[PDB]
Amino acid sequence: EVKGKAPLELASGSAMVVDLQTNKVIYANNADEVVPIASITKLMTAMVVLDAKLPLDEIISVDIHQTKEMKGVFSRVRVNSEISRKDMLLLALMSSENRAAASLAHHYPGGYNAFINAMNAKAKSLGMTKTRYVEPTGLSINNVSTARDLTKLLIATKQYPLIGQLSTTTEKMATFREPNYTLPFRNTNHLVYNDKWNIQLTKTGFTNQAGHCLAMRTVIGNRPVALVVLDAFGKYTHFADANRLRSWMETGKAAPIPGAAKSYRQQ
Repeated sequence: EVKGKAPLELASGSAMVVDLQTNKVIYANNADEVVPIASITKLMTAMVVLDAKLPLDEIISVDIHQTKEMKGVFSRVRVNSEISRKDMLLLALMSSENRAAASLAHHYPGGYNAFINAMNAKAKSLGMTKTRYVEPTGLSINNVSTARDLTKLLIATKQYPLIGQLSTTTEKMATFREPNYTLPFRNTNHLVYNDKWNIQLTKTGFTNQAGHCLAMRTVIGNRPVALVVLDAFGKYTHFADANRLRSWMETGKAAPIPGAAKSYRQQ
């Protein structure tokens, strides 16, 4: 086992992997490039809700009128219908449900604008100096961060067990009222159904401008790690990069990335 690990090369534009028991960087590539993070915004939305210590069992209404980016966006979640704050957090984290994420910011002491301000105040308190939030869903391309800043956010999520628990929920039959209707929801990360993965927290995002993004807390062997991959050009490049990091940390062997991925990065 003296051989050692061969050079690791991911296909994603930016990436960072950190040991959560020492906060030491395992891998870093262009980790300071500002990029749109889309639905990874919902991790901050959940943190802001949990910091307010609002009752999770409270039944709240679907309200999205202050989120301009939600205008005209399709959702199976009906406006004015109601479900627990905990269920709205679950839908936002497991399924990236945009109306659920927006509704959480419309049921916050101090109002919607205060919620957005609290998102930015939390980023500042965590040293996320290149991060900016303008709305709670991630639909805005102006929700930006870096692989390093999202690593700081993943480290902070350790202090909020419910974020990781709801984000790794495999499926959920959600029951709403006003009026009554039930919706089936599944996790956006197929890796949660793979028994070869040990995931504590997972969140994905996608924009046409930067492509696929993935932030996860996972146990690889006997090492809890934070994994952030951003600007993944190819459709499953983010999941493939996670599998590359995992297989590499287990065997020390790295898989050569495809030409199309190699091209995008080199450009």
